[PDB]
Amino acid sequence: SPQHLLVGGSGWNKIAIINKDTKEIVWEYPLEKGWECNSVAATKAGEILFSYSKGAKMITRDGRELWNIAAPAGCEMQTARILPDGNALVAWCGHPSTILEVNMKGEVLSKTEFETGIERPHAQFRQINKNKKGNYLVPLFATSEVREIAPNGQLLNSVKLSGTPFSSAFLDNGDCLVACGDAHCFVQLNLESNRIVRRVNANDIEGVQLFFVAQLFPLQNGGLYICNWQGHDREAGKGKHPQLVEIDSEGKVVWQLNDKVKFGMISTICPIRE
Ligand SMILES: [Cl-]
Repeated sequence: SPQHLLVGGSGWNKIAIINKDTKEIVWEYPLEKGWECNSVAATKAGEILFSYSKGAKMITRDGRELWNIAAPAGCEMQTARILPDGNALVAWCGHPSTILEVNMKGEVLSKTEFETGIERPHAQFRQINKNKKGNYLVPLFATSEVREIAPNGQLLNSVKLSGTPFSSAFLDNGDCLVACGDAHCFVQLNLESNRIVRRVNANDIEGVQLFFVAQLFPLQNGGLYICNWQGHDREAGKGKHPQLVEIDSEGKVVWQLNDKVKFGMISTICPIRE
């Protein structure tokens, strides 16, 4: 069947599922006043997990709520993913920053607290990830870094990047890609050395001006989805710059969503069964 894509983004008051082939929105779910969604994810079974700043929740495909976790006052729940083991990972910016692993019943499987030193929760992170050693990769806006945090909260490593790092995603070789937000680029980080292998910007790609480089989603075919979020550039609305691209392994845009009326601003994506 046609591929379907679960999407959401800051400044878009819906999450949606798009039929990739037709480019049609086939399902929406509303966000409330004050909510901000920078993370959506699907389970293999087709359930939908999202963060919304005031919390994170899991719903069925028909819209029934399974479970919800509220962020504490002034905190911002900005991470929400499904780990390879099938459990959910959610996290909130705050003091302390908090990561939870959660089962499909909404029970807490683990908890990690850490302090970033960054006063405004909004200036902390968006999408935290978990690496093969079981530590957490935390990209941070204010300080343009990625930190590696142990489950007890200990700082294990930092690398300095640029821009406003938004997310990380793993490649088959075990390296990761880090989306650098306002730097209009992403980088590849070597597993062993934790050093920058490659920096990719619009000059390395054919077919898209990169605005805020939000979630990156590696594909089995060597390709990549890039969420090209336009909320920081007043010039983006004057043009037809795609909200979402698929690039192939050579860096060419092979497919895109490009309709700022039809599609809201997208910062997060996950393939979904239907
Ligand atoms: Cl296209």
